[PDB]
Amino acid sequence: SMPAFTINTNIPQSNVSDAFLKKASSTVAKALGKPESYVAIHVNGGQAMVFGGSTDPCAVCVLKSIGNSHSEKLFKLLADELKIPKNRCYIEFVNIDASTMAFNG
Amino acid sequence: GPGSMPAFTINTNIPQSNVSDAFLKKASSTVAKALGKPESYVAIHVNGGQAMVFGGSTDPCAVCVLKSIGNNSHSEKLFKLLADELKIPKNRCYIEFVNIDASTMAFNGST
Amino acid sequence: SMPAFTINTNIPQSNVSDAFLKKASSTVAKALGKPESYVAIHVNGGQAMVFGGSTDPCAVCVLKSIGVNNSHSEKLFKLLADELKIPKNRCYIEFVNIDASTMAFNGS
Ligand code: NA
Repeated sequence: SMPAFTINTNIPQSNVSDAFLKKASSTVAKALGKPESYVAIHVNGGQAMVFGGSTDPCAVCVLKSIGNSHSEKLFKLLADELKIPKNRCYIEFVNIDASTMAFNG
Repeated sequence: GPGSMPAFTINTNIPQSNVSDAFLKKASSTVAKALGKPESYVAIHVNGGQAMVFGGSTDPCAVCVLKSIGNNSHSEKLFKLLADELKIPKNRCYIEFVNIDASTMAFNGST
Repeated sequence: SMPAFTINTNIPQSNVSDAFLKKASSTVAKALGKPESYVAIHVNGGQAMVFGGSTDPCAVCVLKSIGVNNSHSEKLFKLLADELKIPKNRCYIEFVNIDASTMAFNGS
């Protein structure tokens, strides 16, 4: 399984550097406590988006995993690297197939 | 900090240059009114210029998701938005309404 | 309902041919055993992506259906690798079955 961080933004894609991509990969790997070899990052820039009624710069993101500290770091990463006001960075953390944990004595 | 935002995503093979500022404004308003929510809580994402096949054809189409955390008139209002503003035939528009984490409603007799 | 195969890739969309799209449509229709008229293919190319720490060509995909996958998975991987020229070790596919947790039967 590969945790995946998807960023949808109306920032022009030319403002998304490879340096930012690697920094995001490392941040996500450290946040989830998983090896970077299993992490996928997907930045979809230059999108036509409305966020709260405004088309001003924004980011709508999902961190998807199967089954805290670095999460606020993900917010700062978006705001500082993409130059998006923090109140227009939105992230949904999605844990798929993670409803049940079972223990035997 | 914490808080959910309903989001309408449109995936389409029409060029993104055909996605106007007016259309975005209208889509935000239409979704907000369909959901009965203020526009400040709604997110719109039009992902155009995609390479798509819809029922075996590459003709203009739209595959969409209205996602909420925690719908018939709404569906026709959205289909009208797509067909009238983006000029995608309704028969090549597909919309899924996804309600996340909404399986269980709890009541106490006190309530 | 319409099953949907979504491919997110950093290869440019100019390398995503109509032949590839039609072949992917057919492959999905046969794998899921559903008519091609209900199948959707969506390739989101030219994306800025990192896969396992590298920005080399890669593909992250989801085959979503509402309401077996080992044999068809290899067909989809071969399709990605041969047609889009993405190394198989940098193709990742999630098969997602929505609203399919429970099947109920009466003995009749
Ligand atoms: Na926070």
